[PDB]
Amino acid sequence: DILLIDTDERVRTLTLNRPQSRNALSAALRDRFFAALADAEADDDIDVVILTGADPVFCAGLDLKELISPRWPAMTKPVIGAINGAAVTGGLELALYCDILIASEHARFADTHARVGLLPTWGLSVRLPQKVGIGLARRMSLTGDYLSATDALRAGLVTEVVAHDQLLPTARRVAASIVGNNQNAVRALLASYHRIDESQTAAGLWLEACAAKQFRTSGDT
Amino acid sequence: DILLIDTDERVRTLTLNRPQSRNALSAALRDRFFAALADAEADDDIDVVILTGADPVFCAGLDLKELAGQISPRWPAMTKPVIGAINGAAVTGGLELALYCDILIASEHARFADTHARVGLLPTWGLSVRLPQKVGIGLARRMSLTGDYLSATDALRAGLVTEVVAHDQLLPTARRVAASIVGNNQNAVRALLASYHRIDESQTAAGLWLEACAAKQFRTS
Amino acid sequence: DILLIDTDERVRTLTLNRPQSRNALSAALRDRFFAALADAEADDDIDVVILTGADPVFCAGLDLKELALPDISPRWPAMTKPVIGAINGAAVTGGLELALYCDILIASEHARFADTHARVGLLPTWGLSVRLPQKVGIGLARRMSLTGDYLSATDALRAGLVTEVVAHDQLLPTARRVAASIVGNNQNAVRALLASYHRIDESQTAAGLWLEACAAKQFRTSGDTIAAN
Amino acid sequence: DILLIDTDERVRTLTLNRPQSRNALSAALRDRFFAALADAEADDDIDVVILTGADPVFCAGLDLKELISPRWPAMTKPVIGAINGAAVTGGLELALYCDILIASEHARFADTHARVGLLPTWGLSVRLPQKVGIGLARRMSLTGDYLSATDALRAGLVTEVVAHDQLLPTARRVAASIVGNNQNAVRALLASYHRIDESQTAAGLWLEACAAKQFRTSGDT
Amino acid sequence: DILLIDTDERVRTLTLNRPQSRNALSAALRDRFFAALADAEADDDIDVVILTGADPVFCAGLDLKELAGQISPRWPAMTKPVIGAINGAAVTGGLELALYCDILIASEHARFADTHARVGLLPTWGLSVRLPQKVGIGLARRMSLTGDYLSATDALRAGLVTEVVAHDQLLPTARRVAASIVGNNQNAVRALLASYHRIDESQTAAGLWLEACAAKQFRTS
Amino acid sequence: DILLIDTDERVRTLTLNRPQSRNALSAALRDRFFAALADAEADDDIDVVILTGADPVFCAGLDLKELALPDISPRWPAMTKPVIGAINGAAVTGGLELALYCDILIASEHARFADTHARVGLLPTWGLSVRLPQKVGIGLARRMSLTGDYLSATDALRAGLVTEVVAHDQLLPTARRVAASIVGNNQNAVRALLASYHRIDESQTAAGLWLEACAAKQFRTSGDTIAAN
Repeated sequence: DILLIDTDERVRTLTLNRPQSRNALSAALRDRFFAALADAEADDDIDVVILTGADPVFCAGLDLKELISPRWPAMTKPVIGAINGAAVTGGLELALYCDILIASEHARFADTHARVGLLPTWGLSVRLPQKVGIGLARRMSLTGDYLSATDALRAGLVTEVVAHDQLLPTARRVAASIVGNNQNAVRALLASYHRIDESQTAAGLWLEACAAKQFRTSGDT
Repeated sequence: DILLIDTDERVRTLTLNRPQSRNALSAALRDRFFAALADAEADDDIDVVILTGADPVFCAGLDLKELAGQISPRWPAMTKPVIGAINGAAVTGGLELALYCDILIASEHARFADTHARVGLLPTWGLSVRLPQKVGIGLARRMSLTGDYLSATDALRAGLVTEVVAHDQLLPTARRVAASIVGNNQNAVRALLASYHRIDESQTAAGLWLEACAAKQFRTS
Repeated sequence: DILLIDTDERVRTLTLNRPQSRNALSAALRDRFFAALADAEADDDIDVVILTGADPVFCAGLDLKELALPDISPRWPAMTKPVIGAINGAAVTGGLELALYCDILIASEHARFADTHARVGLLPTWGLSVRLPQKVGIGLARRMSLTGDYLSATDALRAGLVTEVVAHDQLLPTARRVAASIVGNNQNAVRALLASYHRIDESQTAAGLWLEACAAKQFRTSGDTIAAN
Repeated sequence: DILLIDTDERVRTLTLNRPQSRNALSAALRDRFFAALADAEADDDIDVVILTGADPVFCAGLDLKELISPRWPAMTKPVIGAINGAAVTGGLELALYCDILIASEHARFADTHARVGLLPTWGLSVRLPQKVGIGLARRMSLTGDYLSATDALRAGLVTEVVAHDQLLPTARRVAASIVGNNQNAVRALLASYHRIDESQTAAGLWLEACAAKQFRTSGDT
Repeated sequence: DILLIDTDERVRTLTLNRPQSRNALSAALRDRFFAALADAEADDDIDVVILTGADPVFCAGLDLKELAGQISPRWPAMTKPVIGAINGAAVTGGLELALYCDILIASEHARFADTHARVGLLPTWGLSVRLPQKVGIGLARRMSLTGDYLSATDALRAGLVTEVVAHDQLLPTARRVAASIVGNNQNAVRALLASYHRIDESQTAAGLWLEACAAKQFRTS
Repeated sequence: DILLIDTDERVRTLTLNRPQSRNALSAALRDRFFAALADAEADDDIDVVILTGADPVFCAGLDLKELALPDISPRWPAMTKPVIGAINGAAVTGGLELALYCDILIASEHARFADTHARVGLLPTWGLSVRLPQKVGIGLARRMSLTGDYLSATDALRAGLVTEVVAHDQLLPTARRVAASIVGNNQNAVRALLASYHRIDESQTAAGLWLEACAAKQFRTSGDTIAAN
């Protein structure tokens, strides 16, 4: 019940559904989510994944009341992020994993890693400056403040800002455009994009992971 | 005829001229254009090159009708700035032509699109590398997978073009920018741009190689 | 006096104070500025640094009056404390490179950005050819570098060069508000995260920074060679 | 008849067989060779490829009397090079593609690209300094002189130098060691090695290809 | 007991001490060893660290028997040179321990091997990156796929170890090298090594990330 | 006189000629050597350059007698013509870096290699921390750098640092034979290929070279800071 799995015209929709916890990523939810992603990639009759949250929050990150390794699988099928509300810390990283982002007017983005005293391990310190710019990323990370939907459109984090009631329709519309194209070309091309992006981000992703472990180790002392 | 060549105040203007074929890059036009670029680079009496198309289309890409009866990169190393005056639609191969330019200035009528996935080809002129680097990851992947048009204003918002002007002011604006460059220290200008090109390829080389191998691999199947 | 140094609520403000010379970085000012940054990094009572200029100019670059073709090495030290650049006016050439060094930029409505290296006959050595396209985009950086024309505050905003454009008298207060909410954070996590950001950036810009320096060295060598004949 | 295809205990042996042309790589031989490689990778009951030449020459390179693009496919199965004799220019590049090299006492290595007035396009200028050292590679490439089997062992180009009659037995012995191991681990590990090597060589491979095209273009002038 | 710790003339000697388990890295031994390294790095009265094993085995790798009843990298950033005195077999995980050292000196009895493919695991301590970088591509891939032993002299020939000495001269030789380092300007020594480490990771970071992802991906299946 | 310049069969030989000072690179010698290389690159009648030293030493490095902590920028120019290093004797520190700059090394039986940077209290600026491990291996380079001990000609041979070790009186003749068979090649293809080799190497060493320079700048800064107190 914590993850809603929908299939509609070769589009797989994943909805984070723990709204009483701001859709926080518990161990059970993380397990089911990444398994769902792998299930979609293996599924021959699925072409596009849409990622969204149950209103009013997208994902507030990992469950803090409950409590690490990167688990997003290698995919040839596009994941569209439909950000219905606040994407915070761990949830911001989920959004950064996506190929295409689409925001509601009510979407907000924040990185509170430094506030809660933990260092990122899901590529934020690489992908955030990559997709919003260096200056803004450092401002977001160091302050912990919210970025607005309009500011996210101006910075390039999202491709479009739509009225709340048209978030999911807009996402299926883009998804339909992808399903209409040559699938083999689409997947080979996306695979190329991923491969190229991987070549550019790999060194940074390793440096992030080192900084995180060293911070944890230094903390234990 | 298919390529018009003008010289004025140390500025070399190259105009794609197959309006009945939407300035599509035929074998003939390619050989002229790339020979024309080498001509300008070798000419000390030339400091700035302006690339544009005959109205209303900039370049519809490669002539895929000619290929139906029958593509490594050929853009030569240059120390002279190439200004793209995008007068209309720059699609697929024509988009890559635009991506090659150092500076892009758009008409109100200018629009951009990648239809590689519609026609079952993978790019070989740096699109999967230059497009994300110039319009952002999210927007680039949305353009490549849907095949939809990006407008002039959205190209301005995303950083693809440096300016959007009234249609009859397109080339006057381009020649004005050119005049500023022609106004500066040419040794410094050429040494600086050479450094820019040097630094850029130090960052895109690996990606360009991966794009090429993906294309070859895809052609093979 | 040519450099104003203020401390308030764990925030160190550095003000370039040669207004009669448009805050041009003379030899004496470069020595004191880079010394000031090192102090801030070494001072345990400092968490955030604010860099700004005395009105109406932020910084017009190197003092070209007081200097064969001048070769100037980069001196900006490694830091774990964030540096906020409050761009109050014109940031030109060398001053533009000072701004690109900053972690966070906040622009006045009067802020302007320009690169006149090609116009005076020198190649950059403080990271411009690497950082400028990194932060404003490739097309915009090359247009700026080759023309020498000014980039406005609002154009800089949509390009990503600055995070915010505020009314002129709100510039410093905005810079201090951002500083305060950084100061209000976990300082171990802040400095560990910024150190990480710097490391990742360094691993991405190193090759470029070297190629810039070589191109500069190679350009000065020709210039002297030509001049001596 | 120009390529000998052998299958023995899950080991696929490819023998270049145009000894009257020093096993030169004609168009027909290149077509059959790379198809053979792809056939071996797709073959489920094949674990290892052994590459060798018909005595007394390994491969003298491309057929010059007859007359370009890299065609070596992505593989998860190990290719062992059994160098029976002279590996020259194009043939040296074939040897450099292999995962493991084993030399006869009669094996020799030479790069005559500069002598015949053509620039390499199969990774020599990247892989040769990678596997024999920078100083030796530049000496080989600039002079065109032969490298001895013993000097190749001292430089790291080959892993072992055996008596001529034990070249192929030694190769099948190593091949048998690989067939004896966990295949899934072996292939995943080799795939990792290839991926890592690709990240380090991609930028160079693209720069080589550019230098080659620019040399061809400059030649036409 | 499982890890002996000696201090002599500003040299810190770390001796793996589970000879009944062939110095296999159990959970206990790992925690001691990596804590011991952090101790040495923090101690200003220490300039050089010597890593060695209790005869006749250096380190048989991780204790896979302990794991049978139940592995991210943990080697900390150091400005002090770590000398590996390989006294015997350095296998798999123990090989990676050796690969971490700045300087390797081998006994006549020292031998090296990678059995990751025999036991169905993929490396996580940098083997697929450091092994090829230190013994060459061809030799590294032959070692990883066959699981065979590389001898001391062949390790000397390939560049893995800087020297091979008589067995009773192993540690005297190591302390002699250490004494030369202890003899130099320590600020310069530590600044230089820090630069070496910096430059090295600038070249291996991407590869280390790829190794980690390959391991995780392989574990997943 | 401190630099001997010979031309024979399209081969330019450069001989470091300060034997009484172990061919130490003084300010005057550095100026003339790097000027000589540029001439060779510019001379259409030259195809190959040979660098060697007057016996018994190849080069003992920078003249430390004639010089706060000295900062020396890299000056080795971009070249499309191969440079053969005929290592006749000791190549120490700075002289070691001269050798690593060469495309091809040929060692005398008397050739020795050492790095004494750590011993005299300076960090390298001519590419040692990047090129030395690139050409002799990581373990061997670090052992060399941290100890300052000598590497012998034959040990250098098996490590890959030199392509060949010959009898002393055969050194130059060997270097000329290699040169002659380069000269006997297609000179367009030779220079296009070497230019390509250099470009690929540059794209692999740039980041490292920048990190070396920063580490050196950062080390000198501390050294002066400590000394001034």
